[PDB]
Amino acid sequence: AWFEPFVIQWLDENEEVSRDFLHGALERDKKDGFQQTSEHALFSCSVVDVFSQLNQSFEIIKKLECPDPQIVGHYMRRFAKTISNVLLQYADIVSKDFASYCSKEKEKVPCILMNNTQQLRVQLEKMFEAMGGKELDAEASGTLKELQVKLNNVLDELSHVFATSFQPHIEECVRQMGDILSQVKSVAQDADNVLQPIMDLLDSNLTLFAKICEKTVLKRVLKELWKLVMNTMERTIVLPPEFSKLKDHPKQCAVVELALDTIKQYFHAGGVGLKKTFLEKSPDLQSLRYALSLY
Repeated sequence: AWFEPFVIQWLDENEEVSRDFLHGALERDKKDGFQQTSEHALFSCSVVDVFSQLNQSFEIIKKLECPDPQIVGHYMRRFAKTISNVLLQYADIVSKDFASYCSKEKEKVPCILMNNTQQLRVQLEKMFEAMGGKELDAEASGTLKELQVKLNNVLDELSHVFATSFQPHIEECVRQMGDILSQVKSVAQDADNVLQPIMDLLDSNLTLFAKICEKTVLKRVLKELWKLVMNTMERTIVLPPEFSKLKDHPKQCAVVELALDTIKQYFHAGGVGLKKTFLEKSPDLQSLRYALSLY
């Protein structure tokens, strides 16, 4: 009845309380160096704190047993906003410092972050069921479904930026490749020799992201890196200098043709990583093969 407007105040504070707790969860965790929880809990503590709190909140709102589902609906409608903003602010804090964490001097972090942003998406949808899922209020859920979409975008953005972190490096190696390659005038060893420059990436790195990323994280990052590798090759060896800011200006194509299969294997990672159906149908690959054909 008129209990409703009292409670809605609690809800207004809860947002504020929650919103303050997140800062201290993150801040506690940032200082600690964003350790993944275990070897299998691939997310760090900041993400345990924020949800146990948000779930406490909900627990108590439920314990606030209430008959009128037009009152209940309204509580959830207000709560939803809380979740959206906390997560959205977890989203944003993380995205900020992200580029700054991307030194392969302390390289675990970026992954644990992207990891956490996904662990967000997880526990959310998991909270989406605590509140009634389908039966849940219309306005409430609507703004929750909108939250997922926005988290997704964030994940997509960190993966892009994370991969991008590697771009100057890859550009140098792909150089060292075009050089070595040139020197050729066996085909299956020329491949190995040419690829030595970029092999560190393909091997240790993808191996690392293998171990530490989450399925959804590894995908998005790999997809990214594959694009970097593919394009940098295209521009650095294949395209005429009139068509590349990377060219500071044969039979060798074969080499790059088996190279590609090799690389492709490193991005497939025994099916841990990216799939062949995908790689076989990647425009950046398809575009590489074009360039290779024309030249």
